[PDB]
Amino acid sequence: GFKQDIATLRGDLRTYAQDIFLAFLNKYPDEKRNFKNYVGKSDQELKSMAKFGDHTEKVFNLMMEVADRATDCVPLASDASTLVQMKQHSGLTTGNFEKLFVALVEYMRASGQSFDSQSWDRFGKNLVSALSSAGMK
Ligand code: HEM
Ligand SMILES: CC1=CC=C(C(C)C)CC1
Repeated sequence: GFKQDIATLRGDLRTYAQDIFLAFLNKYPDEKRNFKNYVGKSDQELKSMAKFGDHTEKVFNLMMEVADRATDCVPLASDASTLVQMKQHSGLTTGNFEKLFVALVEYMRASGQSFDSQSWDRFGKNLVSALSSAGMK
């Protein structure tokens, strides 16, 4: 289930984080507008760039904490506020988070592995709901 999936992803997080974020950026290429250091790069090139691996690993470090602290895939209101209020998320709307979770569920469904992709799809929706109620546009 979801709790075990948090453990699996944490067991190889740097790699999962890169592969999932790359799936997100390739699936929705316009989402690179938020990450202009990443334009005109292959996946292998991005995996060589220090802030791509650093920032992506910190994104998924926090995403796993939020997941871990959820009840029935519903994140804490304090976690949604933190995500809204972050200055690096000034630009952002719930559409950006929706697309990130579409890509994460698709990755999970295409993997050889017994991830609970239904739980992750609900977590994504529930997180977008929470981000809306915390005041993200
Ligand atoms: C649950 C989902 C997400 C979590 C947990 C999260 C978390 C974080 C964290 C921890 C950082 C700081 C990274 C660092 O500087 O070391 C960060 C930065 C940032 N995040 Fe998010 N984030 C999420 C979703 C998104 C989405 C969907 C977007 C845009 C589509 C986004 C855009 C950014 C940007 C632009 C930065 C700063 C520039 C950069 O790090 O490249 N985030 N995020
Ligand atoms: C904060 C942040 C999120 C995502 C990335 C890519 C490299 C995954 C870097 C910046």
